[PDB]
Amino acid sequence: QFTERALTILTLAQKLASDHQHPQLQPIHILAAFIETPEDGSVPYLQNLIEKGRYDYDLFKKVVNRNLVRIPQQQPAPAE
Amino acid sequence: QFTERALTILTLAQKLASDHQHPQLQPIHILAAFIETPEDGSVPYLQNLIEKGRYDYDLFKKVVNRNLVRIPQQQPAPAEITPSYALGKVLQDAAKIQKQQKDSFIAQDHILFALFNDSSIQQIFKEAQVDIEAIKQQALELR
Repeated sequence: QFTERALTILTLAQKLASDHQHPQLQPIHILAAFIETPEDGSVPYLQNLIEKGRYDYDLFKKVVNRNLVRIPQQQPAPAE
Repeated sequence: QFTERALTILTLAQKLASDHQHPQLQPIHILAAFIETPEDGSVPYLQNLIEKGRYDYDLFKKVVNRNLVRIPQQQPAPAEITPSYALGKVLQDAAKIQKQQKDSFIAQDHILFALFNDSSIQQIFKEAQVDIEAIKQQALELR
């Protein structure tokens, strides 16, 4: 399976799909989970493989958030 | 009856209606109290029952700001006419919550709960479930 770091983040993605009333877990949510928080220890978001790769981590966050807002809703029980 | 925090949130709902020139107080104004400040420490705004629960605080922020803009500008004299049955009910429900929670004073969380339990986005522009359990979890883990 997944490591404790990856499990934490995947668990978060699953949480986010249910929090957002979305019918499926999809890369939008997985990426959202991989935004995590402002802590620099967030290898997925701040000291990541993208920012040190010369690409804007804020950009990817904002696009994912635009996606999360626009995904169709379900009255929570149908989520995931 | 109320904690100082609960009184602050309710008071802000009332005074924000005065500042925004709004007539009868609505659930919208209590929601306005919730998003009254940028301080993250304000549970009603960023370290929220919404944000750490199920939904993006911005979703809710825009519900409220959209609604505050939507409500037309009134003469200052009626700007906060009355809580009416609407806020009466929220405060009474906050008291019902105290009874359920065995809490000696009304918490700002009881106001968050009671308002959220009664409330629904009034327009198609934003949607969110009143995720009662998520908001309770986050309330219970704080203070």
